[PDB]
Amino acid sequence: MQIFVKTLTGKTITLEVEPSDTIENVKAKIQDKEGIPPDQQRLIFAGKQLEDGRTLSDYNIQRESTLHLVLRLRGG
Amino acid sequence: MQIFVKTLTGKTITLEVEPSDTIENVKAKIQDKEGIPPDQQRLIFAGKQLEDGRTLSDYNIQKESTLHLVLRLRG
Amino acid sequence: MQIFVKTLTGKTITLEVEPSDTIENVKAKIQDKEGIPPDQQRLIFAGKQLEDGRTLSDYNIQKESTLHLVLRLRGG
Amino acid sequence: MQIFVKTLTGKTITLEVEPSDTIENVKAKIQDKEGIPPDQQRLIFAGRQLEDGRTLSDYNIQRESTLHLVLRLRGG
Repeated sequence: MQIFVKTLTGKTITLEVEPSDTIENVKAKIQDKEGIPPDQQRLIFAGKQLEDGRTLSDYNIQRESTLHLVLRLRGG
Repeated sequence: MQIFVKTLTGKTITLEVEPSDTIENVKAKIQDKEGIPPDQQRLIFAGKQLEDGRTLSDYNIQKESTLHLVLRLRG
Repeated sequence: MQIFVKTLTGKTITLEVEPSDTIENVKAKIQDKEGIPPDQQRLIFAGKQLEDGRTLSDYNIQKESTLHLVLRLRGG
Repeated sequence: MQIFVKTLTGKTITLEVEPSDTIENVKAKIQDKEGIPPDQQRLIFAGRQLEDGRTLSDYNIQRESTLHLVLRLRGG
């Protein structure tokens, strides 16, 4: 299924995922499509920060759902 | 001065701040107004999570600027 | 009816409602007021969570009653 | 160390625990001291529901800290 990942600055990317995928996995896909290290990533759904161990099913994330990406890097 | 803190769900609140206010000071004011504990908060500007010991001016956040608030039940 | 929905952290949210208003409706008004997604909230009264579907009248909730709000983390 | 668990109805209960005790471990202690099944307990600290797999030290709950307990309403 397709889902959208957006930053608060406007960048939007699409990703083929499964309801069984973990947030960690999603982060890895974001790394392949955008080169952003998972460590500097923070996925958000419904204003809540997401934890890596859970799956998209757990958060009730359906197809074409939009996930928000925020970067986290020391100093900037 | 005043700045706005918005959630990704529609809510928006205004805060009276000073360029010299740190991010943690802003979290404390959000707590005073919304009751959200500062450790559960994560403030965002220019697409990135801000750091506690930094001031608003360090990030060039000015009057009427907009910060976004996301929650993190750190656990 | 003006009731009060209070978080355990000191925040009070007043709301106009009616005896026939069901639980999900109260959550809807809560969203409009504070933006918190309805599925994200757990309403409390008489020390216990209020189930989806019953109205305020089914719990004898009346004018100026106080309901506590807490967020369920698993999906909110 | 001691910590206090309080219900919204005013029931206060003292528990003996260790910082490394999991929320689930704490619920077992509540059941043995009060008879409430863990599946029906919802523990809270600073307005947020605690995860069963995490420990008290994870939420930095220390000696004499106070938690909240709301019951799982199956039918009322």
